[PDB]
Amino acid sequence: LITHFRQAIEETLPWLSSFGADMTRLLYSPEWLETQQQFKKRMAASGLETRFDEVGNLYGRLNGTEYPQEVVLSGSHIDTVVNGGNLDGQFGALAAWLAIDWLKTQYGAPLRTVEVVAMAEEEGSRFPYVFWGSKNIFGLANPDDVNSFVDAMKACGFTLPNAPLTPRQDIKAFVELHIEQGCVLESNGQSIGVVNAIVGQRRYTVTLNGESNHAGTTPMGYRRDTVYAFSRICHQSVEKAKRMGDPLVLTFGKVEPRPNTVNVVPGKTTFTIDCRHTDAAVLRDFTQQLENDMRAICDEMDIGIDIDLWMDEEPVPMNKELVATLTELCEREKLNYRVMHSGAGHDAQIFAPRVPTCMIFIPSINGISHNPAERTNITDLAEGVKTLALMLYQLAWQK
Amino acid sequence: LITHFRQAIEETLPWLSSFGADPAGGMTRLLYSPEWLETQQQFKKRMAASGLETRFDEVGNLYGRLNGTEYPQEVVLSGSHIDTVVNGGNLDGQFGALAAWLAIDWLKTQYGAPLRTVEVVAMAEEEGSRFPYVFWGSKNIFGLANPMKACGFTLPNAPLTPRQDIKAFVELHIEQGCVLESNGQSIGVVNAIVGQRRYTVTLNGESNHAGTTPMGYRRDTVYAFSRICHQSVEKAKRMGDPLVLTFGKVEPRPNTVNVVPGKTTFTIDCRHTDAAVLRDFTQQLENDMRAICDEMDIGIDIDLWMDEEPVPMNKELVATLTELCEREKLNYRVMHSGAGHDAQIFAPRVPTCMIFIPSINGISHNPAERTNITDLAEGVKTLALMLYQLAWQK
Repeated sequence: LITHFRQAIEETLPWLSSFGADMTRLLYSPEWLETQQQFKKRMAASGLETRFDEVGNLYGRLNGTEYPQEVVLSGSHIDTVVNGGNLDGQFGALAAWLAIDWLKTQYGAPLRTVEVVAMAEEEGSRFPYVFWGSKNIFGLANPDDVNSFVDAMKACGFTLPNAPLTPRQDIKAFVELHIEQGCVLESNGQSIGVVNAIVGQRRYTVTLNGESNHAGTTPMGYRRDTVYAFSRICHQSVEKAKRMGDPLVLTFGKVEPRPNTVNVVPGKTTFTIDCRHTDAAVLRDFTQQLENDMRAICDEMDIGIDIDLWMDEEPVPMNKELVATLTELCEREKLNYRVMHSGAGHDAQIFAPRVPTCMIFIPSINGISHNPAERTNITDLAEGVKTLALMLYQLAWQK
Repeated sequence: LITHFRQAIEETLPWLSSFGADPAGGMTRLLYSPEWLETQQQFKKRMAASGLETRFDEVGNLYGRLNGTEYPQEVVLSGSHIDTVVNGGNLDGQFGALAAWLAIDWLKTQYGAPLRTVEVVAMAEEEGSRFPYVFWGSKNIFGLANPMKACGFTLPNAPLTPRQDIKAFVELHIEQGCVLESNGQSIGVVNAIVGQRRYTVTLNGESNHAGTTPMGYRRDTVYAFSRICHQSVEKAKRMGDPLVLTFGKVEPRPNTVNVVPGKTTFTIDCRHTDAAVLRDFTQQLENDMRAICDEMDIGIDIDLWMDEEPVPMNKELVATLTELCEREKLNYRVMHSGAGHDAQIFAPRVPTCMIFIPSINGISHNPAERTNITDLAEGVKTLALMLYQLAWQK
């Protein structure tokens, strides 16, 4: 079976992957449109009832025999970052079509409707808006939020309405298969990850203001080094972070000292912070423990600071029943899995609070993603498509 | 006498500091091309407007000599760079050449021709902010500058002959710092010039997604830096003055909020008066850095590009100035020069010393410079005294 999908992937991945090379493919672009048409074409061919909604999401739908009004959804976004890979997103939609097609031509029609979905867009590429696909599905969009977006959208045969769409309410389940984008699975030697939650995020822009002096003619006790200060903050905080241990992650990815010259004591320093955790309390209590440590450190060496918490998003937990059922099949079907979480946001996070959802991770070699070097061993892709085939069966082909 | 010079400066300094004023803020003289030349001309006039045998040399320095009876071939030089940076100046360099002239003038008219020849100089550039060269003025003076025309000068076909007549050089500067200032002191007896060291350490870790990659699997090149700065600094701090350690330039990569930086190139600037103490500290740092990285599996790359040894001032020239500060109830302050001046390329050839005037809030080079008008007069005074003790002394 894994050998069966390995062929299936091996012959379909390069196919769909051929729509937007140099992999790009952004929201409402020619490639975007063409890609959706070639998928819808083949989806239709294989026996599915394809369609687009007002925003451009693409659907499969193999109608169920007993609960046609109950949909067990599966898919991922089809747009990529400029020079990203062909596995992030795009693959999860492919997988969904492949599992369903095999199940279709194997146990016959489901006893409740199954539906593949190639969502419009996730991870904001082209326009200043993210999740224009999964958000419209639940009417969270509001056209009054968005090269004219309307023109791009209209060029592809779409028109943003004058108000939010009607939130779908026939979705009984949603499962997203996504590459990890990390290195936990690859490192631990595991193939499938049962993600029980999606991390929450906080992001800051903190400015340090001391005094820019001479590096030689200024004694060390007359100084107000803003880069020494940052060092103290970063060094000291990351300690507390690691002590806290997983799933907590902390970053100081960007730093801008001014003037930024060897023989001048930096007087100002604008730096950032990226903290993520699966528990909103741990996340908030911690980031605030940090905010206190920083200003404590600054009132002390007489440096003024501005803390700007511009991004603050709450964690989102995958559905418990669906996770169990998964894990149970990752057992009932002897597999090499690891119940883990997601340090990245996905379309599955928009689904979760509305309909029960769960994700399935496949390793990512070198945690590369949103980069042309992202790959995954094909038999691992096969595993992920096989694990997704097995699950959808549990949800739609079983009463 | 302080409020005598206080009127001299208050009169001379405002008009002298006018040639090359920047309406955009501060002062911009800068080497050779116009605005600099005009200044070298009017400072030659008021010089010639005295028994000063004003002249130039092969590249552009300006002199003014008060020939003396008995040892007229022994020169006592005084002055400082006439150039300045894009914005600011006003007291940097310039005030040294102006003090020397007002100190010689007053002294010469109020004491007649000296034993040894006294000389004032307005050297052409130092710390130059226009072309990739520094000390082009004093270097040529001692034939050290291995090879303008629009200003009327043709650079030599070979290194000029070294001056072999300067009996003692004395440079009066603005400290460019805040030590004298924050001590309620006016004079500084520069005993030595700090011997700088500068590195360009490059850190190579690994860029990773800020959330999908766990903490144990990371190789943060900014966490690395944070550990290296906050460790070495608390070290320099306890080593105590006059040691100074400074990480002024950092540059992580990709250096964006949600990507762990997999590379960070930072800089180091460590200074100290004793060469042995400098070397030792900075040697240990390299060890500390090299240890912290090999620990968190990050590759370093320590590039030590500037390795300058300390330039002490003539020990004798320093005692005569210190006792000079004794006879007079002078509020001096024996200290070291945290920066380099023309006096550092003189010192190794002719006995030399430096007098320090307190400075702003350490503010220097930029237009916000200023030293209390009565502290300046104190300087031009003590300079006038010392020179008297070197060309008029029996």
